[PDB]
Amino acid sequence: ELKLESVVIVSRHGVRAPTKATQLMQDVTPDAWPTWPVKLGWLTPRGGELIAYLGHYQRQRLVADGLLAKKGCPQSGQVAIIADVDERTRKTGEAFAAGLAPDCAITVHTQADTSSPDPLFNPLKTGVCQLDNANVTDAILSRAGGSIADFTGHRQTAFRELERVLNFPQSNLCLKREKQDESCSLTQALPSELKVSADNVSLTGAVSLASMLTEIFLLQQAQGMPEPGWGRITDSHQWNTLLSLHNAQFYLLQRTPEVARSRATPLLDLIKTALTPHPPQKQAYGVTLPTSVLFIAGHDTNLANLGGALELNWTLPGQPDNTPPGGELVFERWRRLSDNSQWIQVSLVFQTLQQMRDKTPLSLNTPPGEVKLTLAGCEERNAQGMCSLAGFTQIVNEARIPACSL
Ligand SMILES: [Mg+2]
Ligand SMILES: [Mg+2]
Ligand code: NI
Repeated sequence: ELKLESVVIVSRHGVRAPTKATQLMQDVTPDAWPTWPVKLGWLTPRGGELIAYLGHYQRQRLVADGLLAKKGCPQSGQVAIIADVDERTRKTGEAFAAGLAPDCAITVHTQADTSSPDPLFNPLKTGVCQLDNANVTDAILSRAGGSIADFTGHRQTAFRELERVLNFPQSNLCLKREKQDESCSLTQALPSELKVSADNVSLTGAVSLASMLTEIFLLQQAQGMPEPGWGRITDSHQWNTLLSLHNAQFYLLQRTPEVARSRATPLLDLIKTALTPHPPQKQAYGVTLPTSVLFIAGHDTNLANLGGALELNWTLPGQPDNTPPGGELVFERWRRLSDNSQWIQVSLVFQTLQQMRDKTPLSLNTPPGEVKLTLAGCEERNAQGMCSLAGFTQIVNEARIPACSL
């Protein structure tokens, strides 16, 4: 028997409109990209509704776990929400509060200035710290198989799948090539290189374009749009093949520990603060920690960074995107009653693509997907695979980068 004492949820924001619409995306397909109901990068109403489903589900299961009351609003900081400054993250926090505790108006805290980046969600972005250029380069290239040419060489079945969905042979980038005595290939038409600077890593060309476009197809599906990918994505094998290109870029750029440890350090500190038993104390964002429930509205990069830094690996059954809209990395502190010891469990909770496509209300009898994770570095584990509080504490202390803390 274990008793749930605390939960921290790091969530990607919900479904949002594509953040840019470029000439290159026009040039790789003869077809017209469907337009979205909100501004570039904003949360869609359906995106908010899907988040509220997770909030409602989390209320049900946390009531069943005895952590929140069945009726009424949580009292005095029992639930806290922090969100990145972006509209889509702020609105994700509002949607989660609306599902978790409807009509309770739980405050969605942000940093003071909502017009500039919050270093909690990436300390490299405000120059708190810097990447190690040489070491990051070598690390990403090794994980790519030794070169980006080697990386794309194995993924060419998936690139051909993307070309079919695009009808790439009939695109402007194809047809305006000269001459035509040569076949059309995304990877060869758009050579891909790794670019590393003190504040960012990125991939150029086909690799980054493919990661973006396959995510757009998935967002079209989750948004309920009539025919994602111009109706040329027709079974789950095709979805899994397409999104493998997106997961592969995040594996290189955001999971690689030489990037992830730095980029995740502020979130590691906040998470460890929320999970550690201590007298309640007002801290960052004016939130009092520890408390019962902390929900943090961030981004796919944050999920990937935390997984890379903590050595948490996952694939999501029925959800082709490893870092899907509204995907939740769920940290829990459990007290084992046999000796009143403290234990940390980590999970990935997510809506399957069909649960998004169908706008399926979630509940105890229709739950989201959930993957139980293990901290690979943990040396002190209980019968349920949880890491001891002290073991988890050492892992975070070893994984974090002190220069990157706030
Ligand atoms: Mg339970
Ligand atoms: Mg406040
Ligand atoms: Ni993703």
